[PDB]
Amino acid sequence: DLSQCDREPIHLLGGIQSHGVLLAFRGPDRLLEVVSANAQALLGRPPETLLGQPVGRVLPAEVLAQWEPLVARGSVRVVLPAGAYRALLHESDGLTVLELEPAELQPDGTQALLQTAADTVRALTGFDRVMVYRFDADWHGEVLAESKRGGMDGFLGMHFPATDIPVQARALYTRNPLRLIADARARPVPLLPPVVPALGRPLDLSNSALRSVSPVHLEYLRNMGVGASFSLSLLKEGVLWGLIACHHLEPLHISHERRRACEVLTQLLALQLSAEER
Amino acid sequence: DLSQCDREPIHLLGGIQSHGVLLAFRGPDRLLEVVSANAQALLGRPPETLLGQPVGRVLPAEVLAQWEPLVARGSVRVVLPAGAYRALLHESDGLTVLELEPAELQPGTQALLQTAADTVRALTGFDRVMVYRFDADWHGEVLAESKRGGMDGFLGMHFPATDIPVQARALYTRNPLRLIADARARPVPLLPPVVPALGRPLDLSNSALRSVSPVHLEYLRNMGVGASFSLSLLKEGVLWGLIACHHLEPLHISHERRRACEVLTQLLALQLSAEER
Amino acid sequence: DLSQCDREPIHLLGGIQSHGVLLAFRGPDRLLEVVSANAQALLGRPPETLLGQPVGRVLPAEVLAQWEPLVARGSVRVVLPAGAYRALLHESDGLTVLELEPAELQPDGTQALLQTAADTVRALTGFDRVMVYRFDADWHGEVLAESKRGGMDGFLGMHFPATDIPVQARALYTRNPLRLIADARARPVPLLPPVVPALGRPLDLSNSALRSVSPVHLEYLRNMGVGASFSLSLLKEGVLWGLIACHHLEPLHISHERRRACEVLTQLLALQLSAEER
Amino acid sequence: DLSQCDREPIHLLGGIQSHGVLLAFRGPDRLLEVVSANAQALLGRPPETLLGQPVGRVLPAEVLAQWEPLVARGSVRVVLPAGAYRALLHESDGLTVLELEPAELQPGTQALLQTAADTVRALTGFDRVMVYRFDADWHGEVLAESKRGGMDGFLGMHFPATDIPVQARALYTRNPLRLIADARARPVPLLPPVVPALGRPLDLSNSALRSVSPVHLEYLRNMGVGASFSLSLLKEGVLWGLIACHHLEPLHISHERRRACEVLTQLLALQLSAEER
Ligand SMILES: *C/C=C1/C(=C/C2=NC(=C\c3[nH]c(/C=C4\NC(=O)C(C=C)=C4C)c(C)c3CCC(=O)O)/C(CCC(=O)O)=C2C)NC(=O)[C@H]1C
Ligand SMILES: *C/C=C1/C(=C/C2=NC(=C\c3[nH]c(/C=C4\NC(=O)C(C=C)=C4C)c(C)c3CCC(=O)O)/C(CCC(=O)O)=C2C)NC(=O)[C@H]1C
Ligand SMILES: *C/C=C1/C(=C/C2=NC(=C\c3[nH]c(/C=C4\NC(=O)C(C=C)=C4C)c(C)c3CCC(=O)O)/C(CCC(=O)O)=C2C)NC(=O)[C@H]1C
Ligand SMILES: *C/C=C1/C(=C/C2=NC(=C\c3[nH]c(/C=C4\NC(=O)C(C=C)=C4C)c(C)c3CCC(=O)O)/C(CCC(=O)O)=C2C)NC(=O)[C@H]1C
Repeated sequence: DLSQCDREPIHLLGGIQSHGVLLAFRGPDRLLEVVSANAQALLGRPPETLLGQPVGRVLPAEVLAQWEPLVARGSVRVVLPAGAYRALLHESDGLTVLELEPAELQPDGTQALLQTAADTVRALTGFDRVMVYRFDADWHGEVLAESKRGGMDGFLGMHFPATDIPVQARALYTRNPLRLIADARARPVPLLPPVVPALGRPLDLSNSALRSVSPVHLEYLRNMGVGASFSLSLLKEGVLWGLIACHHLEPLHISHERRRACEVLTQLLALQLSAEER
Repeated sequence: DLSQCDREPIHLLGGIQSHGVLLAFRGPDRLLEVVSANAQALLGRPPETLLGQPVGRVLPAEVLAQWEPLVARGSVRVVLPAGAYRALLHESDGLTVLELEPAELQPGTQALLQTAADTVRALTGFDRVMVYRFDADWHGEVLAESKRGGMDGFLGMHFPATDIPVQARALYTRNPLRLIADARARPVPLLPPVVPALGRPLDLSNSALRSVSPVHLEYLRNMGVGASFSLSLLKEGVLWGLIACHHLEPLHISHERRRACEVLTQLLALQLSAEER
Repeated sequence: DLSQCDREPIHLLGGIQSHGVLLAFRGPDRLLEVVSANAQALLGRPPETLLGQPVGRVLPAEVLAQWEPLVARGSVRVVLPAGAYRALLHESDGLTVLELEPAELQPDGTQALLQTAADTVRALTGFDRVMVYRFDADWHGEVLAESKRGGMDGFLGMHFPATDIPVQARALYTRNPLRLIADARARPVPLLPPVVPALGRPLDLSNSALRSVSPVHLEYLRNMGVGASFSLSLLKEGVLWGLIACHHLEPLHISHERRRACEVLTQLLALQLSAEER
Repeated sequence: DLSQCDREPIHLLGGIQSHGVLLAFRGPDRLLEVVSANAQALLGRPPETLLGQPVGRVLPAEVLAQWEPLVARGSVRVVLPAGAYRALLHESDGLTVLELEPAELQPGTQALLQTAADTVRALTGFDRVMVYRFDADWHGEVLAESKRGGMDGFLGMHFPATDIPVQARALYTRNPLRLIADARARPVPLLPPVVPALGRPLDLSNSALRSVSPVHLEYLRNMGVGASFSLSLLKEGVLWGLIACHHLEPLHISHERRRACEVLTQLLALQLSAEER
């Protein structure tokens, strides 16, 4: 292994991916306590200025409009002057975290089972390459199926993720079905303040959609020429069983409809993997 | 996974330990969706009856009294006709989960972990306290021991090697304190067996009363262990080790000394990291 | 104040507590220059006889055995015919001071932080009462937390040590983390000779474990019915910040393991008090 | 404490005054653990290089020559190629600390303190000498003054009241003599910034070269003070007062007259106590 990074607190890196914006706030006043340093391009004020403020005079008016279904359902589509956005709400460290990400406009045998899953996910995402790993007893990911376009750069990248995926990464994969790295060549954006005063550490990004990625893994994607990477967790009876990894040589937006279909497919596959016995 | 029992979804077992009571509810009406089957002795109605009801007409009034700091602080002590209780609130699967547990009434590196072992044994009063440090294969190595004179579980410095599954280590990372009040007690099922909105049992990752894997409960019984109380040692937010306390019978620890136990794990986490930078 | 005693040279009283024995010696011959008047019960010769002698024919053979780790580490446990003892070595006035004290046998918010410290120390010592003082800008100790057994003689002794703890006492508390008065009803033992010839004054007992206590404070403990008193200095960034005072109505040996855990706790607390800013 | 600067750990500032050099080492190998950053001009190697080395191959040979009386007497004069030096040895934090400072070459109660003031001004040659007596609130009261004709720091009988912090008075109690050679000079940092074995800087309570609190150094500069030389007046081992000498520029005092200064403080301590018993 590489113990120097297999103890990496990947939930505490204090950064997001640059295509979105993250805000966090506590209390009934809804006072901003965390804000990504890139937030001015979307919110019209400098981040150090927005700290301390209630969200009512911080969020764009289009978001505050949909605030009720946003709390109810945890997500809502909104149309900002900057374009279409997805808003996503979850709870963490006692803070309510708000993530804004660009969206399209809305105006007017077991190997055989996993092979069809591979082909199905590649059809839904359009990504060049899709790989399905199954974890063995040593938690090595075994390449079990591949779907790919004809004539490929990333050849047969059938190498196992061996003494590989650290426990903290597998724990996040268990708690989140979908993980998107929009562009491995893009730069992470730091969260402000660097440590949350109430916590003595950075905000926990375990369930954050925009969570920046361990540099060691981002470098592994870049060496492969991978731009976008989109991953689906395969659970069996609530336990991590495998991983579907989609790699595309450049950014390629997937869109919410086909992302949601991807997650439903992981739920359908979990049923099929468990019910095969009982 | 890591064998016949290391694939166990220990967060989804659907039970609590029998010394406490758990309720869960969604929505602004606060409609009961989850209830432990033992709840009648504390709430005065059958659980199958309390399902569907708002909490305002479900919880005892002493609890609803302190409901503001209970939501505010996440915990509050209350005095019920049955005696003193701790109420504990967290969110899970979109439900807000309330746990009621009885309480008393209210009117070098090896050397550092050696003192930690002696400090925890004095705070808990438990017969034996062990400090494990996890190596690179996530095997726990016994690094310090504090224990009373003349022991039944004498010198247990046998390592937990191909042992503590990832799901257990993940919960040790997310919760600083874990208490098994009595390994001879029986788990109490949560009702309904699967949450209708979820298709599975309520996720008990952050539950104080979460029941115990039958295989580990059986291993505790074989040792003559009654109570088991664990403190997670984190370094820079990553699981580093475990302080495991074993007692031959039940022994209440009490909130003051639990809270002192948790502060010590925070103090120790500073010392393990700041030792470098 | 009481200026008649707030200039008391409490480091120069020339006495020890009666439960231990103190020896001091200079030079490469290691010639006894200071000896407590109670030393015969442990060493088998009269103190005036042991003066001038090298330690090789003065110390018990069990102590001279462990002399190497005693110098190396500053402390060592030894088993004498009289029972188990702790030996403690430090330097003072150019003399090397040796203190022997009985030991058990070894054969086969900020207020919330200080409240847990109070409860933790009471658990480690077993003393009836534990009080935590924090010093304000006038160096008054403010009672900030209390841990105590149910149903108490020393009620709520929440009175501040006000125009109180003299500067010389606070200086010794800064230089020593742990201070034990084994029994406030016991009698101090004089050091011989009454003044050290080389110095023109008594041996400086600033860092002595057995140092006898100012009579005015010993009388204050007795009036409270206090037998044992065990104190821990709280430092922040090397400066005296507060004091944890343990009082027990009778003698109660604490034992080295739990004393050492007590001192580590004061070091851990000092980190938490300083790092809270930087 | 006693304000924004009266909590200052003046024994832990991690610097020395730039006119001298400090080394510290532990163990029987005499391994360098502390070294002032200015040490190369005197020892001929970079400080970061000398760390880890035994002193026998670190100190100049003239110093190791006199090493027996240096350990014996605690001080010895040596003649280096750079000129005459004083070597000074004491123990602190388990380290033995060696300080090198340049030296010249060697081939009623008010009335008593008035003569003491005139005696110290003649011994030091400094422009102004003040005698403070501490009252019961540990405020220093000006009790006698000796000074040259026509003064810049004319008649400074303003009291140091809510002033001299406890940490400064504790060091005045433990050291009879304190010299600030030049308040316009710059402190030299000790390397490494914290002692690895200690988690903090070396304790400089008994160091001759110990640097000065920035706030007090700035107050000296505002007065046009270059050199400052202090004598502690003890009565029965307790701090009683201070003789403070101020000079508008650096002025070496020389060991003979420093030693005479210290003997006078001992003679005065006899007279202040024996006046009763
Ligand atoms: C230092 C820790 C390591 C590590 C971290 C890591 N891997 C993740 C997902 C993942 N990694 C791989 C394969 C590799 N990643 C590497 O860095 C290397 C070698 C240098 C390899 C061979 C795979 C196949 C996967 C599954 C996802 C995929 O694209 O296939 C993650 C989580 C990333 C995230 O989404 O946040 C982390 C943190 N991987 C290691 O091998 C070691 C070096
Ligand atoms: C089937 C899975 C296994 C398993 C589950 C498990 N262990 C936990 C804590 C823990 N276990 C041990 C040691 C053992 N437990 C066993 O069942 C056996 C062998 C039969 C051994 C040797 C230790 C030392 C620890 C640390 C805690 C302690 O008391 O010392 C837990 C979490 C329990 C909880 O709090 O919920 C689980 C789920 N342990 C395994 O070894 C395999 C069998
Ligand atoms: C004449 C000097 C005084 C003095 C000396 C003193 N106090 C010490 C510790 C300590 N004292 C108190 C409280 C009191 N001590 C008293 O004598 C009186 C009044 C008569 C009071 C109110 C406290 C709270 C503490 C902290 C320790 C504790 O048990 O709480 C010491 C050092 C003793 C030692 O360990 O050597 C000295 C020398 N205290 C004064 O108030 C004045 C009278
Ligand atoms: C922030 C802490 C303070 C402080 C520290 C201090 N004083 C020392 C000796 C000393 N100071 C004074 C008078 C002053 N020093 C000041 O900074 C100020 C105001 C800005 C005043 C009025 C005197 C008279 C003395 C006695 C020595 C002398 O030269 O007269 C020392 C020790 C210096 C040393 O040798 O290391 C310290 C650390 N003094 C304070 O008044 C407050 C501000």
